[PDB]
Amino acid sequence: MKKMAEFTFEIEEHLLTLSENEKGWTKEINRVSFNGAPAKFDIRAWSPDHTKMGKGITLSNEEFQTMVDAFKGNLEHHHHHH
Amino acid sequence: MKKMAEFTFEIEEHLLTLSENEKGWTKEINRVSFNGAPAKFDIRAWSPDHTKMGKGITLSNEEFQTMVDAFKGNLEHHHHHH
Repeated sequence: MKKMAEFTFEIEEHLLTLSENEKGWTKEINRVSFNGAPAKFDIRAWSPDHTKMGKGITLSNEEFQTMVDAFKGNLEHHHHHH
Repeated sequence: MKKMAEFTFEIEEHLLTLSENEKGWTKEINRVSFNGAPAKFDIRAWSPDHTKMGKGITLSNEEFQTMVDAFKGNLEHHHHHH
């Protein structure tokens, strides 16, 4: 019992543009809203004007923050962090 | 000759588990070694028994390094600044 049960996705906020790979395969990080304003962090490769599809994965804020803190102290080791 | 149609995948480095969703849907980030030497970053969701499609997106070293720098410099702001 819902009025028109269909999902609408749109790019809410542009976070990071990683790189465009292969042939028209753009891969970036932004927040996509699905019906309303539940814009979560979506890390996905987007298909070109022709065919194929990206293996992009969606993360919630909790999950997203988790990886960020880890990599914050781990991968970026060029600054002062023991 | 060797039948080069078998890309041997082995996870030599488990970065961190993000969250375990529902009950069997584990979502984490790890490095998968394809053939052996090329072990790059992969963000994949794993399913319970039988296992089903959980997306799973592979990122290259450069693209991964990119996001870590940016996310290290931000995002960590508490969702109640104003």
